[PDB]
Amino acid sequence: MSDEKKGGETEHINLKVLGQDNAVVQFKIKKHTPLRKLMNAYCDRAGLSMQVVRFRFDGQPINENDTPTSLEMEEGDTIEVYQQQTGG
Repeated sequence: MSDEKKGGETEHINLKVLGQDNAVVQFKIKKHTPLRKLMNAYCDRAGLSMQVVRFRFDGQPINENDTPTSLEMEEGDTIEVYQQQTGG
């Protein structure tokens, strides 16, 4: 309903984001779009710096330019966050 907004957008993939600690969250994005307008958007809406929020995909670094339609796993990301300490 109003407090949730669960009705819109067709061709999308879900991402599962795993914290090193115990925090797990999951996000939604179109396969076409680059990651930056999801990433910095959540960084602002949470209110934090990317310099402490250390992410890795396949145990390796990743960038904003690589669209997931260049990657093609279909869906289901399992990207990790190696956090600083308490904060999320």
